[PDB]
Amino acid sequence: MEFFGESWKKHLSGEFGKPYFIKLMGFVAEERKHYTVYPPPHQVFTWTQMCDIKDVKVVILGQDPYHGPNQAHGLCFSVQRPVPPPPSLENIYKELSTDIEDFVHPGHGDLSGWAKQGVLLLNAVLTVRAHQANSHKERGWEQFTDAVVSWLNQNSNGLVFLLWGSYAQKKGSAIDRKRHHVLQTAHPSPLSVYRGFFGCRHFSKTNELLQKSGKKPIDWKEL
Ligand SMILES: O=C(O)C1=CC(=C(c2ccc(O)c(C(=O)O)c2)c2ccc(O)c(C(=O)O)c2)C=CC1=O
Repeated sequence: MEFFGESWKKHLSGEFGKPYFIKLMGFVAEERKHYTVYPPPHQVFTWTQMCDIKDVKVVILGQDPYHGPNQAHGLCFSVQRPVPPPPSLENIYKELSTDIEDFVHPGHGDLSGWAKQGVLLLNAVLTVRAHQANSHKERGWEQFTDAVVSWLNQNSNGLVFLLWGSYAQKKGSAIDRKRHHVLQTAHPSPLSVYRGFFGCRHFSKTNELLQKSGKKPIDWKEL
């Protein structure tokens, strides 16, 4: 379908004709008739547009999109200019400031620079009704993003999965740990950031894992 990266479409378009996905599309379409639904249709699949599916090297799993105006744009945790970084992303930046040498908080919260380097920023649920968190849960999105995680698990090699919080750790609980790397900690949200996220050093740990497997590390400063 429209706005779906070609290499991603080549491997995942078998989901589109399945009954669960057809029903999911009808629900989202009906929701957009009566409510503002985030992100806009052309940004629901931004995570397929930043790099080829075979160039993915790091996977950060999220839950729900941001539900405020101009926030969500199809990459988890990210916000387009000139929206200020929400609290979870500010804590991510704060951890980077102690984890990565000379990291610079750029002021904005657009994580496209990471996505183009092969950092997949995948929410488990890809739409949300405006101002109503989790409103589109359990409608088909989870099964679809499960298929994405399952494809990467089976087809890629040496990925680093960053699983922050209980929801993400469950979604990635079937990842082959002999084939891929799994780092787990608390969610960077202010509700849980002091429960393990601060000090987790996942970003430097990710690059060491990448380099040891002969892959180019992420420049977390390139934003
Ligand atoms: O701060 C806002 O404005 C805001 C924040 C959230 C999230 C949230 C959840 C999953 C995500 O994937 C993302 C993302 O894509 O960044 C963000 C959130 C905030 C506090 C929490 O505690 C938890 C939690 O515990 O799971 C989650 C959602 C809508 C919002 O409007």
